[PDB]
Amino acid sequence: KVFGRCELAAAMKRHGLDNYRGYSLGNWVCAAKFESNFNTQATNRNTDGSTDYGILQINSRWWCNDGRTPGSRNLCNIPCSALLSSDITASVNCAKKIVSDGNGMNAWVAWRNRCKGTDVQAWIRGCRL
Ligand SMILES: CC(=O)N[C@@H]1[C@@H](O)[C@H](O)[C@@H](CO)O[C@@H]1O
Ligand SMILES: [Cl-]
Ligand SMILES: [Cl-]
Ligand SMILES: [Cl-]
Ligand SMILES: [Cl-]
Ligand SMILES: [Cl-]
Ligand code: NA
Repeated sequence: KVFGRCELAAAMKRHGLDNYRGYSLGNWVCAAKFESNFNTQATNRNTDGSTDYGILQINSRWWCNDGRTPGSRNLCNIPCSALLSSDITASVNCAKKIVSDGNGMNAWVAWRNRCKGTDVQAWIRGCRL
């Protein structure tokens, strides 16, 4: 599924990401955009042989099971295939575990590089939330 900007903000808000650990909705929408282009079906293979899955590009080394990342963890307790769903429940519940892991939203390099210190409120400007 490819989400509209306002469509994803409402879903993220509905699932309780707005000001989750001090991070406004704009941060999560900005991150979605640069990670996945709002495409729930986004996969990217990394040099290390782990793979990033879904709207927030969650990594198989630590967070999910794809059965082909040797010596990896499954800290979110999900098949990585569950992160590609049009229902964002699984991605959001895992994101919550990741942003609490000590480094906050720095866990998403695209966020550090493209959203951090930006007017991220621009991403929810106009939407009925
Ligand atoms: C929180 C999280 O899993 N983010 C992932 C990161 O782990 C991975 O290294 C990167 C790919 O370079 O994609 C995302 O940023
Ligand atoms: Cl957009
Ligand atoms: Cl915001
Ligand atoms: Cl594995
Ligand atoms: Cl949803
Ligand atoms: Cl933080
Ligand atoms: Na894994």
